[PDB]
Amino acid sequence: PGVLADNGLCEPKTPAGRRLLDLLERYLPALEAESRDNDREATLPVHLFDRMRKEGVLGATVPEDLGGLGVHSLHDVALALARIAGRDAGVALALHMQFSRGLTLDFEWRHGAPSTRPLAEDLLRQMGAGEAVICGAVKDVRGTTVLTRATDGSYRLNGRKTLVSMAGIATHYVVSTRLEEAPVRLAAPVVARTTPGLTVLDNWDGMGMRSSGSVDIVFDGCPVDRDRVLPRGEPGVRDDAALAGQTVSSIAMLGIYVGIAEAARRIALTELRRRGGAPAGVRTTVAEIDARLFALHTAVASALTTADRLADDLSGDLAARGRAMMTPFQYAKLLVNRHSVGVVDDCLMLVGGAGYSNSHPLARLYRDVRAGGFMHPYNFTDGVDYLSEVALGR
Amino acid sequence: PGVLADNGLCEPKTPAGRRLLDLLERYLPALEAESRDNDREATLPVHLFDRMRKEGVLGATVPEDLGGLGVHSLHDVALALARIAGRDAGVALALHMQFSRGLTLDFEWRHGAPSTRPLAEDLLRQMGAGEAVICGAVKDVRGTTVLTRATDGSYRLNGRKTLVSMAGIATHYVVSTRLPVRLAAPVVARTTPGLTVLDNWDGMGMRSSGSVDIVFDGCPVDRDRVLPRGEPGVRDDAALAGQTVSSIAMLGIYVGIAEAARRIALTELRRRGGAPAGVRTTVAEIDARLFALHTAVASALTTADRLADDLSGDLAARGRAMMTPFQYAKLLVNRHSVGVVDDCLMLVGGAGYSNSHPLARLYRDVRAGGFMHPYNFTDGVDYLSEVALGR
Amino acid sequence: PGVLADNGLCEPKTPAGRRLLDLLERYLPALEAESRDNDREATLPVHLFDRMRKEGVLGATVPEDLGGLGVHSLHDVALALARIAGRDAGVALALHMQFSRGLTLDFEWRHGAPSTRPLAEDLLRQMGAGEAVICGAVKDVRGTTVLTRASYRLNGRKTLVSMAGIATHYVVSTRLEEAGAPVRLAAPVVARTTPGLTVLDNWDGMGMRSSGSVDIVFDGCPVDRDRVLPRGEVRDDAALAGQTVSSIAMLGIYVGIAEAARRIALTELRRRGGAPAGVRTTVAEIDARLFALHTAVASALTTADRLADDLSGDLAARGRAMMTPFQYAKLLVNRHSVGVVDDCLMLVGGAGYSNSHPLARLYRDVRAGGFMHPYNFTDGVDYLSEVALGR
Amino acid sequence: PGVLADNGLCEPKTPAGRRLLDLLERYLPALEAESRDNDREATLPVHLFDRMRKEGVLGATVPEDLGGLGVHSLHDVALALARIAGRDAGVALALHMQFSRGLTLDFEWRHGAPSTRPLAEDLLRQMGAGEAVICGAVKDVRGTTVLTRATDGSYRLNGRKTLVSMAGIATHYVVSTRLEEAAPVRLAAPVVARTTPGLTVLDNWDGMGMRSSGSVDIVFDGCPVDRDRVLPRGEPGVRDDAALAGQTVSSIAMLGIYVGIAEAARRIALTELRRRGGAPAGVRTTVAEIDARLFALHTAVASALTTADRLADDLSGDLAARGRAMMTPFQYAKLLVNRHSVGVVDDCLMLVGGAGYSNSHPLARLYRDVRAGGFMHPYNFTDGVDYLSEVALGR
Repeated sequence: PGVLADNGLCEPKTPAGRRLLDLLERYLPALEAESRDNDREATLPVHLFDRMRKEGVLGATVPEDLGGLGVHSLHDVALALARIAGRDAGVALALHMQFSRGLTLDFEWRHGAPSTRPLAEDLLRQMGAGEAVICGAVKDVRGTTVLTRATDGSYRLNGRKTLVSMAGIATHYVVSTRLEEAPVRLAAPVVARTTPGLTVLDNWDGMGMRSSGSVDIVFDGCPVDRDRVLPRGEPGVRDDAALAGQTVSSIAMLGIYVGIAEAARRIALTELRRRGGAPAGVRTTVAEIDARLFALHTAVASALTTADRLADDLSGDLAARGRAMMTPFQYAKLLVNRHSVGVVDDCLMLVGGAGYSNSHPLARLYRDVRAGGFMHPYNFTDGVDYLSEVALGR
Repeated sequence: PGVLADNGLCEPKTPAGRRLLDLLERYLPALEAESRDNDREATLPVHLFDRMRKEGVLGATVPEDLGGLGVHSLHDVALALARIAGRDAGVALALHMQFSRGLTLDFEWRHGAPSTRPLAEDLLRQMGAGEAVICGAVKDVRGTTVLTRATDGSYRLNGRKTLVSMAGIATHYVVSTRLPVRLAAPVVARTTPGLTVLDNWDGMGMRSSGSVDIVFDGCPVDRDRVLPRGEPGVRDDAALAGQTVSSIAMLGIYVGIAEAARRIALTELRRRGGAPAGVRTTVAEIDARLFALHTAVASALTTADRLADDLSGDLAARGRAMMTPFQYAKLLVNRHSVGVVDDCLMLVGGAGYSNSHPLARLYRDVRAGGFMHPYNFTDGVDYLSEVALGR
Repeated sequence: PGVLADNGLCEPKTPAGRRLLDLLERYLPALEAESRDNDREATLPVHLFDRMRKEGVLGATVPEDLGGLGVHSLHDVALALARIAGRDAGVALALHMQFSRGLTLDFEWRHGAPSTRPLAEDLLRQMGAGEAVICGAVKDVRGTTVLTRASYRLNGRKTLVSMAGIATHYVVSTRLEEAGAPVRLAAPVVARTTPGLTVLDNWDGMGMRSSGSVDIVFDGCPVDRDRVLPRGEVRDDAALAGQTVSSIAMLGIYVGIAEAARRIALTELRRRGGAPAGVRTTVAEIDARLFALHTAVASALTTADRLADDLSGDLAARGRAMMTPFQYAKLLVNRHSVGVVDDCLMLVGGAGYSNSHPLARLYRDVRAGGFMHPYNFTDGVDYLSEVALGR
Repeated sequence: PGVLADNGLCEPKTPAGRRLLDLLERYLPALEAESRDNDREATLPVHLFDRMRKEGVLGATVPEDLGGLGVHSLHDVALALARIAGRDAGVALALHMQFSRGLTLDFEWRHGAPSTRPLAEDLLRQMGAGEAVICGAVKDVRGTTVLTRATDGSYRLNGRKTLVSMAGIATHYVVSTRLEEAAPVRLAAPVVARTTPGLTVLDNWDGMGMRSSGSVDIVFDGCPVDRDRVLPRGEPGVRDDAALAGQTVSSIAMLGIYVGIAEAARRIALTELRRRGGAPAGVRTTVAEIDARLFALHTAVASALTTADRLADDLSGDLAARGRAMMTPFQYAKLLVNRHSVGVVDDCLMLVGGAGYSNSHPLARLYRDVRAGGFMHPYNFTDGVDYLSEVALGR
């Protein structure tokens, strides 16, 4: 079972969560069997996603009322991602897109602007039904994404977004973009896969996370309904309450890297147990590996707890609610990006040359684990700015 | 308030615990005021202990039935120690001796061999009353401690123990010793003839903790006060549960120290205005490690508190299950608390290097943890690799 | 020019060395142009090796008398490898096979058993002429390589033999059990054209992909009665000198990779303008580590070059005296080059994570070091503690 | 002998250097004997300094022509300091004051403004003779040090300097200060005799380590300074990268001290472990790490010292770039030492165990001594980052 800990991401807190892990169990052997291939080929395992969608799994964070599995716990979500990542991190990183979207919409449905509340409800039932599969398209690429107002009211959308995981089998896209008018207001409109002007580019050549299908999407005069635009604030002038949402949609991903470090450790320990007597060099590494794992497990589970605590709690200063969620998140992230990578490095050096063959799982794991560092929010540079800002007053 | 965290030692879990922190609040300004002197002098602040003993504090881990404050939570104990250590770590290190003893006896009282069960009950009431003050004397010094039978029956005790904190103001001593060679921990009163307390405590930090040597020279021990428990060498993993309970709480201290150092460093930097590119990183790093410490520690304590009473199931495995998290946390703390303090120190600058300055004191204080059994780094590694590799 | 240092691998010490770097200069732009493809394909750049062999480069460590370039300096060899590795580390790792073989034979020619002395001389002229291309085949794979007495027939399988793609000969380290009286070890030279010899194109490394580190299976290969060199069987510390000479230069490669990574990251940051508080630290750390690597490595090379010819004095201690600095430097490199590259990568951001991007290639390439014998970390620890603790 | 390395601070490069180590040899056993006391007392070993001064050692960096020992090599100076620091770091930290001053004045004598050149020559002879003992007073303390012009012309000096090592037994002080007037605001380092009226030496040195070094505060209260002893060099705020060369020469040698401390710590830890017999799986690794880091320190440091020694005299070429070219390797080395010497000591301490933690025990002294370097300008971590990133990023 590996490194165990109380409040350290080992068992699910909620029975929804429990149900979800049980469902995953039947998919894991397949995920694992296919992992090498999907990695070599850089190929999203569409077939397995079909089975999962049909067996209710892509509906996991969809409330029970709307036909989903009603997993509301970021802890449990993270934990589920860790299990999957144990077998294939690419795939987890993709399911995350769905799972988090569930939650982010589920908040909108209960607490968003009265007008958008039913659209949220719509998409949620669609996800529960196995019909809708939603990706966020966030990162612009050398050219900012803009939608403007066409002649008859209706808006036309134009831009290019990069690193959209799971976009392979997407049916919708929530596209964060700025809108052009005096005022410059920003928005995240829902856009169907079948929208004319939309092309999915298969240019995903990542060193790891290859099975995740993090492809680019170009929008070229895409028609967007007058009603599907959700204008929320504006660029530059940022509000700390936005940080709550920002937290909810990324935090769960940390389970992935814990998952990878766990997997690497498992492989390395069995390998060593299979050699007999243990040299003075390895005892130390193992002890260090496990100590770092424990540090990861607990640091992460704590941040998740904080986030789960304020997930619904809306009373109190909103700006402070954001900060209060984001800070533990960013601490844990800083820790994971340092330690998961070290654990994997050390598991690799403990196994030896065989681990360096690209076919070998450790090789895959070493390439996969380095992905976290890059993810916003935040990389190290921003991470420092944010966390020093919070600490020093400004 | 510093670095805060859910399940990270910030607030007490139990109302006993909450009551305890409130009591401590009135002592802290004094503790802090005296810290520099008590440190320079290497002098246990006996006067402040008197007040605490009399205000019920030294009976914190004594059940309510027996007149104590009924703090049963290692989490809350640890947290209390962290607050105190914020102001003076030596003192915490000493109070730990009392607090942990409370718990260890409290277990004996409910679960120990039927014979010793009343002796436990006695001492507990005595501590609750502010009458008894108990220290463990564990580490032998170049010569193992042995009690033999005075050819009648009654036993005479002979040996030397080192680094016994709070021994200064002790009334009793639980003395782990070997007597097949069977091993035991008899209670021994301060007033026992043949007992000398040596004031030879010259540690680089934890100076106020009075970790003095005690020599026993043919000390009379009642036929009834000997508690023979197994034998040295052949170890049982269930012993690890007890071993865990009596040390784990100490980890709060180093968290306490790191927090303190952080507080100092941060206010100092705030007071400088614009913040150079060097410091932003160090601050971010400092806090991240703090967050890691808080949560890693609070987790181990949680595990410990969970199995504290839970006696059903394999006892060997219960020990392991408590000790392992403890050792992981301890490995982390010994690395990171020291780092945090180091970094806080470099952040503040030259001034921090004056012995009088609190950082200096803190930097010397923090290095103490690494040495504590169980376990240091070498044993730590052996244990944790053993658990991991099967053998 | 990157991080510069006196006695830190920045300029060549000998004029042979200087001549060598100048030759390389014309190949670098091509090497760099081809690097992505050669990497994606996992394909040894045979065409560029032909040009280099013909332009005298593969004879760099072949003495002047025998028509080679007479580069005798490990420092300079290392430095050369760093330049090349700057552009493609796979390629460097391949050329190393040639350069080191140059030196190892050149030692044999002057100091080896009188009998083998002309064979050495032969191969050396061959390499200088651009005719011979020599790989060592060292690592057995799940089954030890053995030659027996039929003239001898050779049977086994060797793995990770770089440059074996375009090899003409193979020195094959193996143990011998000539159908008679046991048991001695030897490194016979074996021609590429020998019947029973198959080169397997199964090189699927995560990095060092262009180096062609393929497997060679020998199946009853005929070896002359005269081409067998039986050396010992129980290890001797004087072997460590040879062992050192043939690997130490490789450390240049990782220095090369770290430098490359740094260059890329820095230009990328310079191109962004204002520099956030997080990056100033990382840059300072990156460069400090680089300076550490440069100087630690150049030092070990200096020690190796000092004892390269100096044969007077205790031979066992000569080995130790070369190997120990080597192992320190290797311990440092395998830790720091990887760190510098990790940090350069995180400084550049997402784009660095695209397999096509040079950083991604550099990140996968750099990890290779740690596996290389002698020594990995486990053995590395055993050796360096053994030397330190007496036994 | 410990961790050995070619170009790693093990033997002296020059015969003046060799001569200097030999002299030191007779003082080491005494230094070591007194180290615990001098440390507990926080007391500069004045008596031993007297013997050293009289045996010529305090004029080690004074040229032969002027009756000193003519040690011109930063490598060898650093190495000497490493030997001494092996026995008492406080002391080394004080001698450094003398040795570096020798060099910095030796540069002035040959290459400073034609007017100051004989003053330099004066002080050098004085140091060589065992008569003069010169400390730098650099760090202001909550109030900047200023000298103004007394209506007559002659200047009166006013301020407070901190952490001036060896000031205990000082005869002169070079005092870096700003001179504010009329503005512009020009800066200077005038020589000031110990006996100058208005000068008080405060014995308030309570460091956690380096306790024997006598790093006391000096307050100047309207001290009379000759019209001729003021050396006005540029002005604050607007810095020039050629100043970096001087700045390097006067601090770089100190790095030998921390190497010295780490080596000492290692020696103690290893003998202690050898004395225990069989070696557990935990220690093998730590030893291996300790030694690797020592090798790293040795070589990193000796490299920077070589760079420094190379440009010490070489004045042709871009002066601004000469400074940078010296200071950068120095700062790299410093960043490594402040990290690793502390680690090596930490690890040696954990290897020895509880005994090490007794304040009387040498490790305890060493652990408190080693942490001193991080604080030394130039540069601490914060500035170090700033400088090093500046050089790397263009600006």
